[PDB]
Amino acid sequence: GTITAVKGGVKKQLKFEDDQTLFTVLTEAGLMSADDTCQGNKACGKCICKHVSGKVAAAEDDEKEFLEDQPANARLACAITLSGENDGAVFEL
Ligand code: FES
Repeated sequence: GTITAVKGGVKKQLKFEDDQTLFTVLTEAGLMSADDTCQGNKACGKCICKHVSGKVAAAEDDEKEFLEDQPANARLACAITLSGENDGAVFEL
Protein backbone atom coordinates (compact mmCIF):
# COMPACT_ATOMS: atom_id res chain seq x y z
CA GLY A 1 0.00 0.00 0.00
CA THR A 2 1.04 3.62 0.45
CA ILE A 3 1.25 6.25 3.14
CA THR A 4 1.71 10.00 3.04
CA ALA A 5 4.74 11.56 4.77
CA VAL A 6 4.64 15.31 5.41
CA LYS A 7 7.94 17.13 5.88
CA GLY A 8 8.24 20.90 5.86
CA GLY A 9 4.69 21.44 4.66
CA VAL A 10 5.36 19.26 1.64
CA LYS A 11 3.38 16.06 1.13
CA LYS A 12 5.20 13.01 -0.25
CA GLN A 13 3.45 9.74 -1.03
CA LEU A 14 5.49 6.63 -0.31
CA LYS A 15 4.74 3.00 -1.16
CA PHE A 16 5.24 0.33 1.45
CA GLU A 17 5.47 -3.43 1.44
CA ASP A 18 3.55 -5.52 3.99
CA ASP A 19 5.48 -5.99 7.25
CA GLN A 20 7.77 -3.04 6.60
CA THR A 21 8.12 -0.52 9.42
CA LEU A 22 7.40 3.14 8.89
CA PHE A 23 11.01 3.68 9.98
CA THR A 24 12.33 1.53 7.17
CA VAL A 25 10.05 3.23 4.67
CA LEU A 26 10.84 6.72 5.97
CA THR A 27 14.59 6.31 6.38
CA GLU A 28 15.07 4.50 3.06
CA ALA A 29 13.41 7.50 1.37
CA GLY A 30 15.62 10.14 2.97
CA LEU A 31 12.71 11.61 4.95
CA MET A 32 14.11 10.31 8.24
CA SER A 33 17.75 9.64 9.23
CA ALA A 34 18.80 6.35 10.83
CA ASP A 35 22.02 7.90 12.13
CA ASP A 36 22.69 7.63 15.86
CA THR A 37 19.48 5.63 16.16
CA CYS A 38 19.00 2.07 17.36
CA GLN A 39 18.14 1.31 13.73
CA GLY A 40 14.47 0.59 14.41
CA ASN A 41 14.97 -1.39 17.62
CA LYS A 42 12.52 0.68 19.73
CA ALA A 43 15.31 1.51 22.20
CA CYS A 44 16.59 4.99 21.28
CA GLY A 45 13.29 6.83 20.73
CA LYS A 46 14.65 9.06 17.98
CA CYS A 47 12.41 7.96 15.08
CA ILE A 48 9.62 10.25 16.27
CA CYS A 49 6.88 11.19 13.83
CA LYS A 50 3.25 12.28 14.12
CA HIS A 51 0.27 10.16 13.13
CA VAL A 52 -2.27 12.63 11.69
CA SER A 53 -4.62 10.45 9.64
CA GLY A 54 -5.55 6.88 8.92
CA LYS A 55 -5.72 3.67 10.90
CA VAL A 56 -2.69 2.75 12.95
CA ALA A 57 -2.64 0.22 15.78
CA ALA A 58 -2.41 1.79 19.24
CA ALA A 59 1.04 2.04 20.75
CA GLU A 60 2.23 -0.68 23.13
CA ASP A 61 3.53 -0.01 26.64
CA ASP A 62 7.16 -0.11 25.61
CA GLU A 63 6.64 2.51 22.90
CA LYS A 64 4.46 4.66 25.16
CA GLU A 65 7.46 4.95 27.47
CA PHE A 66 9.19 7.03 24.82
CA LEU A 67 6.14 9.21 24.06
CA GLU A 68 5.39 10.48 27.57
CA ASP A 69 7.22 13.76 26.99
CA GLN A 70 6.17 13.96 23.33
CA PRO A 71 3.09 15.48 21.64
CA ALA A 72 -0.21 13.61 21.97
CA ASN A 73 0.03 12.25 18.43
CA ALA A 74 3.69 11.25 18.51
CA ARG A 75 4.65 7.70 17.60
CA LEU A 76 7.89 5.77 17.03
CA ALA A 77 8.20 5.09 13.31
CA CYS A 78 9.97 1.78 13.96
CA ALA A 79 7.19 0.67 16.32
CA ILE A 80 4.71 0.80 13.43
CA THR A 81 4.64 -2.29 11.22
CA LEU A 82 2.88 -1.39 7.97
CA SER A 83 0.18 -3.58 6.45
CA GLY A 84 -2.84 -3.17 4.19
CA GLU A 85 -4.83 -1.66 7.06
CA ASN A 86 -2.42 1.30 7.10
CA ASP A 87 -2.93 2.16 3.42
CA GLY A 88 -3.71 5.86 3.25
CA ALA A 89 -2.32 6.74 6.66
CA VAL A 90 -0.68 10.14 6.93
CA PHE A 91 2.35 10.98 9.08
CA GLU A 92 4.00 14.33 9.76
CA LEU A 93 7.78 14.50 10.27
S1 FES B 1 15.04 3.69 15.62
FE1 FES B 1 15.42 3.73 17.84
S2 FES B 1 13.39 3.84 18.80
FE2 FES B 1 13.00 3.80 16.59
